[PDB]
Amino acid sequence: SANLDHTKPCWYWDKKDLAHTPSQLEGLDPATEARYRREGARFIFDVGTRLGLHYDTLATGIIYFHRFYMFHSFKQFPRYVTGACCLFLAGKVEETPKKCKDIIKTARSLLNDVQFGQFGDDPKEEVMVLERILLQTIKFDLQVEHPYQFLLKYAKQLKGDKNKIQKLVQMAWTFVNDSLCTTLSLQWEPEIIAVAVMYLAGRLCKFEIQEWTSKPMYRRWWEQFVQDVPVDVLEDICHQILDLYSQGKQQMPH
Repeated sequence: SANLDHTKPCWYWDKKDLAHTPSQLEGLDPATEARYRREGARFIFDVGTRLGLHYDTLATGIIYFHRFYMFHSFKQFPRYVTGACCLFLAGKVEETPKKCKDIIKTARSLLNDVQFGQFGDDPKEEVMVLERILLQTIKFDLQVEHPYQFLLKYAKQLKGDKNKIQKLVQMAWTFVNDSLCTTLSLQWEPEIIAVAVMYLAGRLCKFEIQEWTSKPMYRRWWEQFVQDVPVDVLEDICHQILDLYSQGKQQMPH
């Protein structure tokens, strides 16, 4: 959904297209969709963290969840059951598997009765059934890359005060986690999110990253890592992350 049909294993949409998700087409308010996405993401993060899963596994589950709701509505598919299913699938793909049973017990421990009521009378079965729909929906395209690897690789190429750079990376890593609550992973490649979270940390701390480039350059510092990315794109990404800290966002893109 969002735009055409044929931009599905091109897994990227303009923010504009995000006004046309299945849920919005069915009448759901943009702010409510945004909240359901943040709630589902944080649920996958919390469940996965309780199960001790590696951060790349939590991120893969969240990317599957965001892609799922480009083709189906929150009206039909309760968000926490999708979250559980996406984490279950991601643990298999990333070779850190967990029993469905254990994901369910963990969900029960973190959700109140009304939230856990989404799982119905047979929670394990609801998740196992949904996995088939999930796999078809994400076109069995299971391998995903996240911004964290690129944040580390690019920061390693910065030459300057080790303590300012360390701080930049710690702040930027928090911003990558935060970005997983938004639809940013459906808008830009993970290399561009990594440069944007470094750009955001630099702006917040008044750090001149341009001064840490290993050789002097005419063009914008990030042009050594990604090609033809205008500053306006980095600023858009920044604003969408900072929205999470300004109240509780609920700005579902358009």
